[PDB]
Amino acid sequence: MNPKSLTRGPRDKPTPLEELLPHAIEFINQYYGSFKEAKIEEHLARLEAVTKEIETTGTYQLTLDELIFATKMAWRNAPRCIGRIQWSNLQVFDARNCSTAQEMFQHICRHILYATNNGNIRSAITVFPQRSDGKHDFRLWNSQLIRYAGYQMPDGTIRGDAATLEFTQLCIDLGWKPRYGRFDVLPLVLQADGQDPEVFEIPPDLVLEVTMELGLKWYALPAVANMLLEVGGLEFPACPFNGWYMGTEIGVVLHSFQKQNVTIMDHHTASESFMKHMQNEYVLSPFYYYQIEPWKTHIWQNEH
Ligand code: HEM
Ligand SMILES: COc1ccc(CCNC(=O)C[C@@H]2CN(c3cc(C)nc(-n4ccnc4)n3)CCN2C(=O)C(C)C)cc1
Repeated sequence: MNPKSLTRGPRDKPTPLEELLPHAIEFINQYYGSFKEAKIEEHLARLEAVTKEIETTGTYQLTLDELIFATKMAWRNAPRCIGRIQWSNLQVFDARNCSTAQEMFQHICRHILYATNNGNIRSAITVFPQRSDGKHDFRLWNSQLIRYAGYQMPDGTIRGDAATLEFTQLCIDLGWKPRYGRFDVLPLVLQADGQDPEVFEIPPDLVLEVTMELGLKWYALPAVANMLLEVGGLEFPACPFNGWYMGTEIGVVLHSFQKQNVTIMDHHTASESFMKHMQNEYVLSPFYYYQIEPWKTHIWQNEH
């Protein structure tokens, strides 16, 4: 067998033009091929523009329409995503002009607000600046936009999310005030332009939770924070996205989500979202890759 790696690692230098150009050309072909018989002359013109931009600047910028197409095709190309059947239902937020961590935080607040929609969940992706030389990466160090902290007990058992024990310690190490509950929402840890990450508490009013029906509960919004979007040889190492829950196992239910009017992929929702998708009809690439946990690769500039 010849599987590919599902992981795309860091770089220390810009992608070589000899490697970048063929990938860009192939993506430009995929995009204009989505029109099939139209736009031959526009296709060729974009090819020339992209090629001269790469030759002059070492890289290129996607148009907004190309970016939107890319995020949706990468979604379509996600092997295990059940949601991908309605891939046209995706809202894109273009944050490619973002420069600071504070600005990242505001983009993410907007994303969480839009996607949560008081429970009527909408799928969205926010795209931060593409990798340049690999020394100025944007990254969310979180695995999810919303997730509970995990604390190790003296007996070896975990309080909270057992899967986040390491990340939770990192937050504490970064100065995050360690509460000790079973449902403490982790802070956003945000890296801008390759700098050391900064810690931002998520405004509590932005976190919608479903109370189970006892003591249990969970967050309504499943958002993956840590993957990298690849398209036309370009890499976007910060591109958080969300859908809604499957419900078959959230980790804490099907009644409680439905009761509090929080979207899950039940039969009604499956049918309606596919219906909405269908109405929009009026090496895989692009692709979402996993990355190496950034605290394992980051070179600390301040380390205080
Ligand atoms: C609208 C609701 C959505 C639902 C119900 C949904 C559901 C799922 C489920 C059940 C998984 C599989 C987990 C596993 O078995 O490993 C998954 C994986 C994934 N989803 Fe979604 N998803 C949705 C939206 C999205 C969106 C909006 C994107 C991105 C634009 C997306 C990208 C992915 C990716 C990249 C994976 C991992 C794929 C892999 O590793 O094979 N999903 N999703
Ligand atoms: C909303 O869809 C679901 C996502 C996660 C779950 C729980 C199962 N958990 C996982 O699969 C763990 C992670 C996180 N994971 C998540 C987690 C969250 C909160 N959300 C998503 N997701 C949202 C939209 N698409 C995917 N995906 C992706 C799959 N994961 C992997 O480790 C694969 C590499 C095997 C149920 C439904």
